[PDB]
Amino acid sequence: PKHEIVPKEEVEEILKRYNIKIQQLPKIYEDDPVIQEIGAKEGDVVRVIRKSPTAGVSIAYRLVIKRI
Repeated sequence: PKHEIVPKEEVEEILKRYNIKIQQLPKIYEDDPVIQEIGAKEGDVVRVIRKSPTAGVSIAYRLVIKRI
């Protein structure tokens, strides 16, 4: 699996620890108090791939963007 994100220094484990997925939503606003704690803002993209045979395979990618 893999995970590819820019601000992975921290956004990698957050968007990937939840479940290396994002499916729920491969998009996030830079107004999040979470990304602010890391300093990610803006238009950053995050990739998260998981494979599991067991589960399946899944590939997702988040993308923090300001909003507006």
